[PDB]
Parts: sequence; structure tokens; C-alpha cells
Amino acid sequence: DLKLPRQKVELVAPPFVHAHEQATKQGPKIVEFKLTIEEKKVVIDEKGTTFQAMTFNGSMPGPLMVVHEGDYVETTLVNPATNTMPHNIDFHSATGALGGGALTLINPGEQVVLRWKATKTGVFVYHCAPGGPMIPWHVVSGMNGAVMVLPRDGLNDGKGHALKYDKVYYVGEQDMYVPRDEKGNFKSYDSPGEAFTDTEEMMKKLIPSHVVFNGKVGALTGKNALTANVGENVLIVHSQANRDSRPHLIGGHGDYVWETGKFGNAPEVGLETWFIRGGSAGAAMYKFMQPGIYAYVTHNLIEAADLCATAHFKVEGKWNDDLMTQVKAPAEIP
Amino acid sequence: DLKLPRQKVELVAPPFVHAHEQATKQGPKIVEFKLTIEEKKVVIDEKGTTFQAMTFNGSMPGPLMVVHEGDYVETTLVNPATNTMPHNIDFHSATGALGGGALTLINPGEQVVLRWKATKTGVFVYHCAPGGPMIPWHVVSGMNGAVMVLPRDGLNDGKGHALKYDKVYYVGEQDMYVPRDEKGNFKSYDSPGEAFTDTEEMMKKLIPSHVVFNGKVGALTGKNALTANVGENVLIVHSQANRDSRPHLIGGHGDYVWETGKFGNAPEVGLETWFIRGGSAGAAMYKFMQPGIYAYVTHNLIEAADLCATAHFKVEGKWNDDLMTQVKAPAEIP
Amino acid sequence: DLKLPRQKVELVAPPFVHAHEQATKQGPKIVEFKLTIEEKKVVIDEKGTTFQAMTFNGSMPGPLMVVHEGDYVETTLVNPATNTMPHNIDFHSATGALGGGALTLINPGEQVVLRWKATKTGVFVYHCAPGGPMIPWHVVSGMNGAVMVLPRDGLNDGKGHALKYDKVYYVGEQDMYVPRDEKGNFKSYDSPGEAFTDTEEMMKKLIPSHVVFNGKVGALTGKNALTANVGENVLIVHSQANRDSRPHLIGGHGDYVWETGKFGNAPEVGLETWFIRGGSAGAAMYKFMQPGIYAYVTHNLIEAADLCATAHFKVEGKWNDDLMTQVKAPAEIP
Ligand SMILES: OC[C@H]1O[C@@](CO)(O[C@H]2O[C@H](CO)[C@@H](O)[C@H](O)[C@H]2O)[C@@H](O)[C@@H]1O
Ligand SMILES: OC[C@H]1O[C@@](CO)(O[C@H]2O[C@H](CO)[C@@H](O)[C@H](O)[C@H]2O)[C@@H](O)[C@@H]1O
Ligand SMILES: OC[C@H]1O[C@@](CO)(O[C@H]2O[C@H](CO)[C@@H](O)[C@H](O)[C@H]2O)[C@@H](O)[C@@H]1O
Ligand SMILES: O=N[O-]
Ligand SMILES: O=N[O-]
Ligand SMILES: O=N[O-]
Ligand SMILES: [Cu+2]
Ligand SMILES: [Cu+2]
Ligand SMILES: [Cu+2]
Ligand SMILES: [Cu+2]
Ligand SMILES: [Cu+2]
Ligand SMILES: [Cu+2]
Repeated sequence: DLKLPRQKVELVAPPFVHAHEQATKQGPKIVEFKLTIEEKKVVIDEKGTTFQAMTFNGSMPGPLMVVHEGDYVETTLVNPATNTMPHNIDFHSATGALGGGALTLINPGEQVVLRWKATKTGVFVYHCAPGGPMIPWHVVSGMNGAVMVLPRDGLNDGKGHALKYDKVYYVGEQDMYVPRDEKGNFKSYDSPGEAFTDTEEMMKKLIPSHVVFNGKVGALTGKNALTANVGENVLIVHSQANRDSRPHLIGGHGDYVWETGKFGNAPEVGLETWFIRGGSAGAAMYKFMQPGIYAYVTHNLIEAADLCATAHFKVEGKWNDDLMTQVKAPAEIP
Repeated sequence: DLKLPRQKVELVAPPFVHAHEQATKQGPKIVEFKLTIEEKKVVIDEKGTTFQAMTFNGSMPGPLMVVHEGDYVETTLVNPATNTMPHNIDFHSATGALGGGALTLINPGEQVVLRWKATKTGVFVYHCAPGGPMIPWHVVSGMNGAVMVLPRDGLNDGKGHALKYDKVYYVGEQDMYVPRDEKGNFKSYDSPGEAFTDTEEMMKKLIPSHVVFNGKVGALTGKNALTANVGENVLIVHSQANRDSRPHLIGGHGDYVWETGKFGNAPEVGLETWFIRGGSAGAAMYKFMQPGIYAYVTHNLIEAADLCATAHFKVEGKWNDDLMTQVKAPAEIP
Repeated sequence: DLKLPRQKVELVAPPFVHAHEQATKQGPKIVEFKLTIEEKKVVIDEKGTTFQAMTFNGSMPGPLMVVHEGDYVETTLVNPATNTMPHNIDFHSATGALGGGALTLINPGEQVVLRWKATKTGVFVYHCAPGGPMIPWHVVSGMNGAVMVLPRDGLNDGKGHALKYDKVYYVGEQDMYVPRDEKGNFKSYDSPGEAFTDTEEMMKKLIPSHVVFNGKVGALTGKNALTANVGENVLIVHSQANRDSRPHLIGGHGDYVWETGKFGNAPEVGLETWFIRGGSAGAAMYKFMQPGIYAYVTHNLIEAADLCATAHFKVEGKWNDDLMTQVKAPAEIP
């Protein structure tokens, strides 16, 4: 009865984002996505700690979905019979029925199809929300992601100038609550159900054991470092479904930042550190001016260095000695 | 010596707000309020946990006081002889003498009358502040509320368009610190004085046992759900006197949000989640587009689902299938 | 090879700031600063608790450095042979090499000279960042400060009006993690190295034992209270290198606030409480309207009253009874 063109999207695993246009001359479409729920035991640190994860599409965070204002987003959610619990999905971008949660509850072996219209621009969290105490548990187990709703004319700086990014990365931050046993070692469990009681007691004390980007300590380092070149404008979309974060690009800045993540508001300029409110996504863009390694962290440094929340960028290009120079290398005090 | 008309206001218990005009053609007046302090033992959860509360007017939060810019606010504070401690009041809206705290200290059996001029627009916290370690203790025991200072021309969106609300609710969030005994059960006490030592040890660890709206788990649910109709513009004023909050309307948005709560600043538009800094009030307005149940939470979901911080709205009207529709109900995976 | 005038600055201990111009007709210069690292055991509370501090120039926070946009900042960092650890410096104001950290690592007995161009206006954190788990440890041990980069035309309100301050204070907030022994008393250590293991276990639980301004409970009270007069416009620069803060002037307001601390963005007006994101500095200006004592706190009141985070201002001048008056002094309830 809704007669618009349909467009399928192939989702990609974070931190990458599926191909999309920024400004577009296409009119509204129905954009179709499929998410499949996967419950699974995963390793979250280099010491081999395990965790009962629950995920959209097998990843933490779930994939970024990108559409334009006025599109209709049609999502098929699938809960395979290999899963043990009911799940649903709530989009913060959507209007009514608890963001879709009241219409998408599915047992193992079931699927559902929800359509919502993208009336509000920005980046938005989506997450599972099955009811009661299950809501935080599914979220901190990894069932969250984000959706970016672009203006049809693309991003602007609030003073009439277009802002175009050369690439976009999605960094999903996850607070994790892994109980310890009497000796002080992290416990492992055979099922999410068995993890539940001990995990809930710890959750209610509000202190995470780990805070990670892309699901694991070191996920966005080494071979999997983010990349750019001097002169490239990079958009970083950052979500946190449950707890605040304070992103910071070490050696860089946020040239244009939407910290509340909504493109109806002009961005702030020239930030050192920005703030992502728990239950929200934000976006920052930076044009790289210098080559080398940058670290992207939450600037609670204990969380960054000791609990897992650090990514790297490797940037290629030519060093600018006007911006920064070692005048005198380390030497003995005269 | 100040010769203006006087107007008495009858305060009402939150989440309701006393009757007031938005835009007004009245000039400045002296607006007169009375607050009576009540210390009392209250039940804060459905398991029957008790708490030594200290309150303005018998409620947590204290009532919302509404005036216009340039009014003089004259408050009579009364500390009846049935109370055991000295109290005072500090308004964040007021200028000088620690917001009035240095002029309003009263023992049981005493009253005081303070007048302050409302020179700054917005929503503002008020709270008891008797001195030293007593300050946090009285605040987290429930002695806080808010005052809304409207522009004489009412609210605007910062682009010259009037914003008028059809109704306003006041949601006061309270972090509570209830000690546990050796077995792990919540302790009960005979007086606020006796609760003091154990409560202070726990407070300094910074983790609340409960986080509640309107004084109790479930206070704004069931028969006491907030209400609206499709098409109504509702203002939600949210205060937190001690600890940050991240309000979120599940299934809705903040169409216009003053997250720092001050109407000299234009509102932000189209937010999913906003942030109320500890020691502040903010305000968000939303026009309901869909009927059904909405939940208003802090989007730390552990706090929302497990520690008490969830309210409901029941919205009447007609479902809009253009905004959202279940394309295919839950069914077996083909 | 860079041929500009050189200007030496003599740094002063916080909360004071070295002499500088707001608006200037000078062109770019190379401004030269020297920081000397001092590791030392210090007393942080009135009960005599000690702490293994690590500092720039012997103070917590390190001194505020003030320059103008387009200046080149040339810093000599000195790590004397009396220190035990390597140190470096990272400026959030600077571009490349992890803010300078990758170019400034020095062992005891060494110095280094870094130059960076001040391309972004605002207030910015600087801090030590030696690598890995050392990063949070050096920061929460006291190795942080701030640098203010002014526009050449001085500050403005975003509507074309100049904002000039009559004085500026720098308040550095420090979260400290002091372990307790079995009896429940704070432990003392002989070296930062020996403090490391116990301090790290406590840090990772994320709850500070103390939160202080200027290095010590009560540092900015009594004889060392901040001062102003009625009619004076005072700028307060506030930094927090690791953990969020929510500054509030009790009895006053923030007339003009840059809470993200960056002068490319217009200030917000008329705030009660503002928010400093961990890893950032912000700035607020207020014109005092009333004499007397004001307290400047973080409005987590437990932190303010019980953990150390309270400063005082003593303001001289004439009381304005129009703004506030005690109509009726405390008296028996009729
Ligand atoms: O960046 C958004 C900000 O820019 C303004 C102009 O100052 O409006 C621009 O962006 C709007 C939303 O994308 C466009 O609809 C408008 O046409 C464009 O000028 C502000 O209104 C807005 O807050
Ligand atoms: O919403 C406040 C915001 O709007 C502006 C206009 O952009 O001013 C409007 O609101 C002021 C405060 O209410 C009024 O005094 C003014 O007349 C009206 O245009 C901004 O100045 C202000 O930040
Ligand atoms: O306060 C900064 C804010 O003011 C505006 C004008 O609204 O620009 C002013 O400040 C700029 C940065 O200092 C100046 O370069 C400009 O000349 C001056 O009008 C905004 O553009 C800015 O966000
Ligand atoms: O070893 N169990 O707590
Ligand atoms: O039972 N008292 O801790
Ligand atoms: O007394 N040592 O924990
Ligand atoms: Cu789920
Ligand atoms: Cu949500
Ligand atoms: Cu009191
Ligand atoms: Cu206060
Ligand atoms: Cu160091
Ligand atoms: Cu840093």
C-alpha cells in the first residue's frame, strides 16, 4: 500500500560502514535491512577472559545502518532456533511502540518485519529491550548498534558550508560486567542464562570490569587499526547504549562535533574531548594534518588504558614542522 | 518598601505543577509561597524497604514553583517542632548569601521569610544546605525541588517562533543511599540521626542503592502514569540535585530541549537522550505523534530497570501507520 | 629557521595566572615556557593523609600557560635526576605526535624542547602520558595542567559584544586514589613505585578517595580564598584530566560559559551548574552582584563536602536588598 522503490542494503561489520551517498537526488525509498541475532561465548581480552555475548549480526556493536531523512526503514529481525532467549529491537530513531520494541518481540525460531519512517536526522542507538530486568542485561551483553539518518543535502556546518567526509568509521563502546570468583579470577559460564544471576548482582553496583571498542580489548589496534591520510576528512560515529563516554583523538581534535548526535543542530567546533551520553550516539569529523599514530580513547584514562577503551589510527603523509617540531631532542640537563 | 502587587500560590504535589500563565501581560509581582519541612520514614520500593526521608512539603521532590522573569519570590520556610534538625533553603535561581542558605537557617519551631528577585530565566534546583557534611546528607535524603522562571513572553525556539506547551510535568530524580546489614538486607532506622553514620559511609562510596522518580520505585506507573493525547505538546522538567541523569522518552524524542535548563539559550532539536548535570534542572518538550505506552527513563538502563528510575506515559489517540507499522507479525522462520 | 620575536613567560602557581593581554596588537611570537617535573610526597587532607604526587613545577595542577591564536609555544621540559621515572608531556591544544607525547619522553637527568603552533582557541588540558598503564597513573598522581589560547581580539559573547575579564583564576580538580589498609586507614608509601600496585587495583574500581581543588582539601579556603569585588567580572578556568566535574558557584551563576572550553563556539548564558568532561577544560565568567562568601564546588555534593572539592570566594562591596533580602528573621512559629 506504500508504493515507493525498494533498496536492499548489505550490512558490513563495524568499524566499517556500508556504502551510501551523503547528499542524494534520490527521493524517499523503502530501505531493507536484515539483522540476525546470535548468542555466543566470546573472548574479550588478551588474557583470554570469556563472556556470554548476545549480538545483532554476530558483532559488537551491531552494524551501522545508513539512510536519508524521509526514507522508510524496513528491518527483518531473525531469532534462530539455536538461540535460547526472546529478543526484540528498539530504534531511538523511530516513533511509537517503544521505538519498535513493542512490535518486534520474537522467540527462538521466529522472525518479524518492522517498518518505520526516518523523520529525524542524526545518529541514533538501536538496542534489544525485551522487558523488565532483561533490558539492561541484553544491552550490556552486546545487543546494541546505531543508525545514521542523513539530511538529503548531506551534512553542513550551520553557516551554509557543506561538510563532506572522505570516510566514516563506527566505534561502538561496550561496558561489560564480568563477575570474579573468590580467588579473584574472572568467571566463565556455559550459557547466558547461567551468567545471569552473578552478572546482575555486579551490574547493579554500576562498575564495569571492561570497557571495549568493537567488542574486545585491542580490537581496533595493530592490523585492525583505523587508517587515514593527511588531508582526509574522517567522520567518527560513536555510540554508547548504557553508560557515558568522553571520546578524544590523541594528537587531533574534533573539527566539527555533534556530541548529542543530531544534525538539526549546528556542530560545535575545535573540541579536545566530547561527551556521548549513555543511551545515545554522537559524531565528530576531523581533517588529519599530521601523519603517524593517533589513539582514540575515552578520556577516562583508567578505562582507556586499564579497562580496554583504546583504538589506533595510522595516518600516512608528510610531517608538518610548522605545526609541531622537536626543537631539541632529549639530552642531559646542562 | 517594595510596592508591587502580591500574589499567593497554592503549591501542588509533583509531578503536577500549580496553575500559571506562560506568556503574561502582568507586570512584576511579589509571588508568595510557603514550604513546610517534614522529616518522615517512607517506603521506597515494592519489597517494603524504608528510608529516613527529609522533605519540603512532605514530597520528594519538593514542589515546582513557577514565576516570571522580574518577579520577586517571597518564600516562607517553616520547620515545625516535630522535626529534629535545623534546615534551610538555597535557590540556584537567586543571587547572594549562598542562594539564600545563609539567611534561612531555622531550628525546629522556627520560620523565616526570604525574598529574592528572579533575574535569570530557566529551571533551577532548590535544596537544603545546612553546612558541612550535612549538605549532601539532607539533599540525598530528599530535600530538593525546582523553580521555573519563565520569560514574560513565554518560551521560544530561538528562531522567533513561540513554543507553547499544553501541559507540564515535573520529574524529580533522587539518588538514595540505603545501607545493607551483614546478611545483605536493607537496614531500617528509627530516626534520621541514627541513619546518619551508616548512610554517610555508603554515600562516600558514590554508588546509590536506589534511583527513583517522585520518591519511590513505580511512583509514576499504573494509576499514576503520566498522560497525554496525540497532538499534545508536553513539557517535562527534570531535576537532579546531586548526580547526573540522562533522560530518554522511549518511543519519542525531545523535539525542543534545554538540557542545561536555561531559556536565555536556544533549545536543541530532535534529541534521543539528553543530560541533566548533577545540581541542575533541564526541560524538554515533545509533541506526541503516536498513542500507547511510553516509558520515561534515565538511559543508564541498570538504573532504569533495576534501581527504580522509570516512569510511564499513557497516550490516547489514533495510530499512524505511516510513521511505524508491523509489516509482518512474528512467524516461523521460512 | 622560524624567524619571529621570542617572549619568555614566568609561570606562577595556581590558582593565579601569569600576566597576559586579552586582546593584543602584537603579531605571532614564540612564547617560551619551562616546566620542571617534581615527584614528592604531599599531605592532601586535614587529617594528615599523605600521597605520592608527581607534578609539573611542584604544584597540582600544573601552571596555566596563556598564549594567543597563531603563537608558537616552545616548552622546555626538565626531568631532574632526583626523579625516579620517565615523564613526557601531551598538550591537547597541539597537533601531531600524540599532542607532543611521542617527542618528549625523558628519563631522569634529561630535558627536551618541543614547539607547537596554537591553531585552536580555548582552554585545553596538558598532561603526562608515558605509555600504557602509566598514563592514568601519572595523571591521577597530579601530572596535569592547562593552557589557554586566546583569540587575538579577546573573548566575545557570540553576538558581537566584547567580553573582558577583570581577573582569571585556574581551578584544577584532581581525583586521587589512596588505598586503605585492613583497619580502614589510608596507607602511606615511601616512593611512587611502591604506591603503584595498590594504587592501580583501586584506580580500576573507578571510585576516588579524594577529589580536591589545587592539590589539597581546603586549599582554596581561609587565607587562600579566591577574592573579588562587587562589579568585577571574573573568569574561572576549570580543568579535569581524568573524570567529569560539575562546577557550580553557590550564590552566583555562570553569566557566560564555554563548558567544552573552546572559544570558536559562542558561550551559553545564565547557567546554574556546568559540566567539565573528563579530559577537558572549560571556562565560565561571572560578574559579582553581591558581597559575602561564595563557595565554588562540584555539584556532586558528596564530593564537594565529604571528599574535598570546595573552594571559597570572599567578595567585598555593598549588599543589594533588591536582589535578595531577609524579610523576616528566624522566629517562633506563630
Ligand atoms: O547545521 C544545522 C543548522 O544550520 C542551519 C543554518 O544555520 O540550517 C541549515 O541546516 C538545516 C538543517 O540541515 C537546513 O534545513 C537549512 O536549510 C540550513 O541552512 C540551522 O537552522 C541549523 O540549526
Ligand atoms: O531561545 C533564546 C534565543 O533566541 C534568541 C533569538 O535567536 O532571542 C530570542 O529569545 C530571547 C530570550 O528569550 C529574547 O529576548 C529575544 O527577543 C528573542 O529573539 C537568542 O538571542 C536567544 O539565545
Ligand atoms: O563567540 C564565537 C561565535 O561568535 C561568532 C559570531 O556569532 O563569531 C565571532 O567570533 C568569531 C570567533 O571568535 C570571530 O572570528 C568572528 O569574527 C566573530 O563575529 C560565531 O561565528 C562564533 O561561533
Ligand atoms: O567462587 N565463587 O564465588
Ligand atoms: O548487621 N550490621 O552490619
Ligand atoms: O594492611 N594491608 O592491607
Ligand atoms: Cu536480546
Ligand atoms: Cu534505548
Ligand atoms: Cu534540611
Ligand atoms: Cu546547590
Ligand atoms: Cu609523568
Ligand atoms: Cu589527554
